[PDB]
Formats: sequence, structure tokens, C-alpha cells
Amino acid sequence: MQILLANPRGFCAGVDRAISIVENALAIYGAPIYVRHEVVHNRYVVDSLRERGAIFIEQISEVPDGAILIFSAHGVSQAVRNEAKSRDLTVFDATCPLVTKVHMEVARASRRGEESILIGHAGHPEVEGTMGQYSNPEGGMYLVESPDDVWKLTVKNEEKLSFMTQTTLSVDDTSDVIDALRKRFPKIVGPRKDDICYATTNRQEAVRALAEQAEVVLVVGSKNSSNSNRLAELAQRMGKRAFLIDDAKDIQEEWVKEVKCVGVTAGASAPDILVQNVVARLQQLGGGEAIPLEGREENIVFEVPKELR
Ligand SMILES: C=C(C)CCOP(=O)(O)OP(=O)(O)O
Ligand code: SF4
Repeated sequence: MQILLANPRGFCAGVDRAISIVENALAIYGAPIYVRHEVVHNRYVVDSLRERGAIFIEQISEVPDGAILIFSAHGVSQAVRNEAKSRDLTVFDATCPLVTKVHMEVARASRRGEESILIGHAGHPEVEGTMGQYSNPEGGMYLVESPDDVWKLTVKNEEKLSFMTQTTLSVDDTSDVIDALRKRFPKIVGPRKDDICYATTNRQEAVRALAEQAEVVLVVGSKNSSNSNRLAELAQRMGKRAFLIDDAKDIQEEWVKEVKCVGVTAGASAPDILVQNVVARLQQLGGGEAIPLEGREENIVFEVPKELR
């Protein structure tokens, strides 16, 4: 059995920065350090941080007075940011710069009383934080997930309309939704394409190339990781068996029995050590040396705030 490794895969610049923010805060101020929601959607990463002294909570209420709080990489609504500022809490924002960029555009549209439409998945923290940057009752902030949602959306003034998107969506599906928005609201304005980040675009492109070579694709990443799910979904749509797994232990023999070529990739929040262990498991299951595919070079790095260096 041949083992192929997608490239790029794993940690993106935003994730690496968010994790370093928590680690450095812990090294500078010692434990405990409170973090609102998982800093990134990866069970292993979160566990490792708890070991170092981090405490993940869901609501600011859970955070004691005088404690250090860190916002997750997915970002937060203005309400949350205010709720933390109205408290005696020291805050460090690990929101990825690429998410913040979308945040700004929303707040901007909100100040100009112009309605905005976000393409994203309801309930995801990034969606909650981005929708949460709009607060002008004279305009509006609407969420759409598919062309169908677009087909039934009604706006106050489509003459002044703009759209934004979640950073981890399916490049293909988003394209379909944007096409619908333009046919519905011909005057709508937005980015040249979308707000899907380079890491998301690159990992989908890479898993596509992997899928055309492997019969089975294993995607390392947690169930709640939006970008990771998009990778498995893409593989599955190409007709290949694809599984989203947190670690080597989830691998079931039947998935790779008599399989000549298995591909492995990882979401933007999955550490390389998890991929290494998956490769080791595949090797005892008959796999040979893992062969890395040729791929897009990524060179962007996001530094932690100077205050935490
Ligand atoms: C911080 C963002 C947006 C993405 C990176 O990883 P994640 O796995 O942590 O979270 P999602 O893809 O679910 O957004
Ligand atoms: S996946 Fe994209 S937007 Fe989300 S943390 Fe990584 S680089 Fe930032």
C-alpha cells in the first residue's frame, strides 16, 4: 500500500499564531490563563494547552475578576468584546488577521447603514463573531448558506448591498452562492472573489490533487473543525472514501484493506504529530514510506503581539 501526503496540509499562519499567543501568555503570566472557547478546533491542541495551564470556558461569566482572557482564533462579536472590556479582565485577542479583515468590512458597512449578507454556516463561532460586528438597525445583517437561502432572502434596499464570507468554506459551493447573489441583487458589491483564506483554498486544492491518486483519503482534524470537514467532503464528492479522524486510533482496518493507495491530509488546526502517528498506523497496516505530493508553497507568518514575545 502506497501512502500519499497532501501538500499543503496542517497548521496555517492563523492557527500557529493563536497557539503561540496562549503558550506565551502562560509562560509570561503563568497559569491559569482563560480562553473563550477552544482556541482552535482541535482536541489535541486544546488538551496540550490545558496541560500548560489554560482553562477554556464558554461564557465570560465563568471568568474570574482579575484573570487573563484570550479570544479564540475564530473571533468574537463586539458584544463579547465589550462584555470583556466592561469587566476587570486583561484581554489578548488571538483572532486570525484574516478573520479580523472580514470583521472590519462588516463594521464599516454597519456604520454606513448599508445592509450586508454573510455566506457562512449558522452556529459556527466565526459566523457569530462576524455577524456580531453589525449593529445598525437602519440597515441589516443576513446570513445565507446556499443558493436556496439567497432565493428567499428579501432586503430593504438592494441598491446598497455588500456581501462577505466565512474564511473556511468550500470554494466551489461558495462560488455557487455568489453567482446566485449577483443574479438576485445585480448591484451587490464584494471582494473580487470571496473571503475564503489562502490556507482554506490551498488545502482544498491539495486534497483534490490527492484524491485523484488515492482511493481512500484520511483527513486529520476534529469533528467541529469547519475547514477540516470541507476537506473530507471534497474527497467524498470526487467519489473516494474519505474519513475525518482525530488520530491514528480512529483508523478502522476495513477502510484500507486491499487498498493500493491511501492519501492523508490535515485541517488547518491539526498538529503534524497527529499526521505522523497516522502514517505510523498505516505503515503497520501495510503502508510503505509516506510520499509527499508536490504543492503550493505557503510563506505567510503572523507574529504574536510584541507584548507576548
Ligand atoms: C480560526 C479559523 C477560522 C480556522 C482554523 O481552524 P479551525 O479548525 O480551528 O476552526 P474552523 O475551520 O472550524 O473555522
Ligand atoms: S484557516 Fe485561514 S482565516 Fe482561519 S486561522 Fe487559518 S489562516 Fe486564519
